Amino acid sequence: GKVQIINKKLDLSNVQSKCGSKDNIKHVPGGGSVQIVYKPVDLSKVTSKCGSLGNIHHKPGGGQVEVKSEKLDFKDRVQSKIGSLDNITH
Amino acid sequence: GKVQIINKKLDLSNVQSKCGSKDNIKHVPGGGSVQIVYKPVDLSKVTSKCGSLGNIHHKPGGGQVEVKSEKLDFKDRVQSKIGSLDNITH
Amino acid sequence: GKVQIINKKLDLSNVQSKCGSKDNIKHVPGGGSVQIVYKPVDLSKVTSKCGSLGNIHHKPGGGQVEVKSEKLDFKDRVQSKIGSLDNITH
Amino acid sequence: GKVQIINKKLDLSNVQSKCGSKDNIKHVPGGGSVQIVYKPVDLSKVTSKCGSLGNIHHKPGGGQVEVKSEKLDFKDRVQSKIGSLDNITH
Amino acid sequence: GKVQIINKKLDLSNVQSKCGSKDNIKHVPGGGSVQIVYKPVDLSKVTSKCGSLGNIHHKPGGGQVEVKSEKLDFKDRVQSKIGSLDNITH
Amino acid sequence: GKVQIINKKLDLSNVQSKCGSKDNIKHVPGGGSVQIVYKPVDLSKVTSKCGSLGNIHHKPGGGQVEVKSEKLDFKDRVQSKIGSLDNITH
Amino acid sequence: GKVQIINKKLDLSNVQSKCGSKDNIKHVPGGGSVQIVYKPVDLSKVTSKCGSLGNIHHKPGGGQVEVKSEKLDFKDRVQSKIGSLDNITH
Amino acid sequence: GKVQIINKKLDLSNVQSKCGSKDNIKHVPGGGSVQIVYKPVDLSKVTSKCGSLGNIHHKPGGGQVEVKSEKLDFKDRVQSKIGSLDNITH
Amino acid sequence: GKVQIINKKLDLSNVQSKCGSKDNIKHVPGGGSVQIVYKPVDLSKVTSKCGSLGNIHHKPGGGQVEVKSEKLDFKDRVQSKIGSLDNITH
Amino acid sequence: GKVQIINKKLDLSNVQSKCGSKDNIKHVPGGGSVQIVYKPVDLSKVTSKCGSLGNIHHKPGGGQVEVKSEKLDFKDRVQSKIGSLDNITH
Amino acid sequence: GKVQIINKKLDLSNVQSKCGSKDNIKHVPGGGSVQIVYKPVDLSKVTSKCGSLGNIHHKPGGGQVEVKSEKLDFKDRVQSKIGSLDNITH
Repeated sequence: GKVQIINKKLDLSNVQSKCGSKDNIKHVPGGGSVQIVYKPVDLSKVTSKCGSLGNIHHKPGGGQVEVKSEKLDFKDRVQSKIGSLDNITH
Repeated sequence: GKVQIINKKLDLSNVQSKCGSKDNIKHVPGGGSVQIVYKPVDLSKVTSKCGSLGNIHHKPGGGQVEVKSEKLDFKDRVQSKIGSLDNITH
Repeated sequence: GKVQIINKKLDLSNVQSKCGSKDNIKHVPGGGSVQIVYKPVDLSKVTSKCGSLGNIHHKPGGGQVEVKSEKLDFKDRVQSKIGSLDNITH
Repeated sequence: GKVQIINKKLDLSNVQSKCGSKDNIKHVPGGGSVQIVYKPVDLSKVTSKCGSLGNIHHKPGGGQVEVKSEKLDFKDRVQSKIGSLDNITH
Repeated sequence: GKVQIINKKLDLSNVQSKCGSKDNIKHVPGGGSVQIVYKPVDLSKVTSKCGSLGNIHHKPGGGQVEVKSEKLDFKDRVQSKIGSLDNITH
Repeated sequence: GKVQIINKKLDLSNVQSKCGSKDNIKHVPGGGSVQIVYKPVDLSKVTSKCGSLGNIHHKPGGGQVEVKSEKLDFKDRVQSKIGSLDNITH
Repeated sequence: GKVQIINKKLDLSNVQSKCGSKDNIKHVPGGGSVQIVYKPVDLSKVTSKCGSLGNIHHKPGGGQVEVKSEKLDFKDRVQSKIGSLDNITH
Repeated sequence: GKVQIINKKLDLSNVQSKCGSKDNIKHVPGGGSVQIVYKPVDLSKVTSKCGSLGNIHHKPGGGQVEVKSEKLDFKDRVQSKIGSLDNITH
Repeated sequence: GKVQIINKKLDLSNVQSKCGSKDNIKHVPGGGSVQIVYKPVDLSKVTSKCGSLGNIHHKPGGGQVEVKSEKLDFKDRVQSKIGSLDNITH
Repeated sequence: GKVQIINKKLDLSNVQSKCGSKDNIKHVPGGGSVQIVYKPVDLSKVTSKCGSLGNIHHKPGGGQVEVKSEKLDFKDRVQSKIGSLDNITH
Repeated sequence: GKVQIINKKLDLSNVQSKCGSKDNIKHVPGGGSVQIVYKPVDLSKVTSKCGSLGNIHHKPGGGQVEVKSEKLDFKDRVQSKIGSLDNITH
């Protein structure tokens, strides 16, 4: 007589990335050959709640069989180069 | 006699990326050959709640069979270069 | 006698990307050969609630068979170059 | 005697991309050969609620068979170049 | 005796892209050969609620057979170049 | 005795793209050979509720057979170039 | 004894594209050979509720057979070039 | 004894494209050879509720057979060029 | 004993394209050889409720056979060029 | 007589990355050939709640069999180089 | 007679990375050939709540069998180089 199962959840989770920089360049009075190269590669990435979540099952009977499988797989790559930069004065 | 199963969820999750920069360049009084190259590659990416979620099943009987499979797979790549930059004064 | 299953969900999730920059260039009093190249590649991307979600099933009887399969797969790539930039004064 | 299954959902989710920039260029008093190249490639992309969602099934009887399959697949790419930019004064 | 299944949903989801820029160029007092190239490639794209959604089925009897299949597939690409830009003063 | 299935949905979803720019060019006091090239390629695209949605089926009897298939497929591409731009003063 | 199935839907969804720009060019006091090329390629595109929607079926009997198939497919492309632009003063 | 199926729908969906620009050119005090080329290619396109929608079927009997097929397919392309533009002063 | 099927729909959908521009050119005080080329290619296109919609069928008997097929297909293309534009002063 | 199982959870977890920098460059009075290369590669990445979560099962009967499997797998890599940078005075 | 099991959890955990730097470069009065290369590679990464969490099971009967397996696996790598940097005075 009787069976029971329950659940409850809450999230208020914060998952920011790179969300508040203040980059800037200023004030060059000059007289000679100034040069700048600034922050030449930048990235951000966020991933959440992937895969199998929240499912419910009900399967009565003594003779049965069951099989399952799962996978998750993530990859990234980056490359960069800077050249023959030149300046002279007089 | 009787069976029961329940669920509940809430989300208020925040998943920002690169959401608040303040990039700028200013004030060049000059007299000589200034040059700048600024932030030449930039990216952001967000992914959420992929895969299998929230499903419900009900399958009574003792003789049965069951089989399942799943996968998730994500990839990215980036490349960059900077050249023969030149300046002279006088 | 009796079976039951239930569900409930809520979302208020925020999933922004690159949503608030303030890029600018200003004030060049001059007299010599200034040059700038600004932020030459930029991207953002968001993906959400893909795959199988929210399905409901009901399949009574002891002799049955069942089989399932799933996949998700995402890819990206980027390339960039900067040239023979030149300036002189006098 | 009896079976039951239920559901409920809500969304108020926000999924912005690049939604609020303030790009600008200003104030060139001159006297020498200024040059600028600004933000030469830009993109944004959003995708949501793809695949199989919200379906309901009901299939009584002990002798049956069942088979299913699914896929999702997304790809992107980008390329860029900058040339023989030149300036002189006097 | 009896079977039941139910559903309910709501959406108020927001899915903007590039929706609020403020691009501008201003104020050139001159005297020498100014040049500008501005933001030369720009894109945005949004896709939503694709695939199979909201279907309902009812199929009683023990001897049956069933088979299904699905796919989704999205692709994009972009290219750009900038030339032999030149300016002189005096 | 008895079977039942139900449904309900609502949408108030917003799916804008590029909906609010403020592009402009101004104020050239002159005296030397100014030149501009502005935003030379621009696009936006939106797609929604494609595929199979909202269908209802009812098919009693134990001996039957069933088969289904589906696909979705989207593609885009873009190219651009800028030339031998030239200016002189005096 | 008895079967039932139901449905209901609502939409108030908004699917704008490029709907509110404010492009303009102004104020050239002159004295030297100004030139401009403005926004030379522009597009927007929207597609909605394509495919199979809202169908209803009823097919009793145990001996039957059924087969179905579906497809959706969308493509676009764009190209652009800018020439030997020239100006002189004095 | 008895069968039933129902439906209901509503739409108030908005599907605008390029619906509110404010393009203009102004104020040229002159004295030297000004030239402009403005927005030389522009397009917008909207498509909605294509394919198979709203059909109803009723086909009792155990011995039958059924077969169906569907397709949708959309394509576009664009090209543009700008010439040997020239101006002189004095 | 008994069968029933029902339907209902409403639309108030809005499907505008390019519906509200404000293009204009003004104010040329002159003294030197001004020239303009304005917006030289423009298009808009809308398509709606194509294909098969609203049909109703009723076909009792166990021995029958059925076959169907459908297609939709849309295409567009555009090309443009600008010439040897020239102006002189004095 | 009777069985019971329960659950409850809460999250208020914060998962930031690189969220608050203040990068800047300033004040160059000049007279000799200054040069800078700034922060040329930058990244951040966040991943959360992947795998199998929140599932519920109920499977009575003494004769049965069960099998399961799972995997998670994440990878990244980065490369960078800096060139023949040169400056002279007098 | 009777069985019971319970659970409860809370999190307020903070999992920041690199969240508050203040990088800057300043004040170069000059007269000789200054050069700088700043922070040329930077990264941060966070991962949380991966694997199997929160599941509930109920499986009565004396004759049964059970088997399970799990894995988690994470990898990263980085490389960098700096070149033939040169400066002279007089």
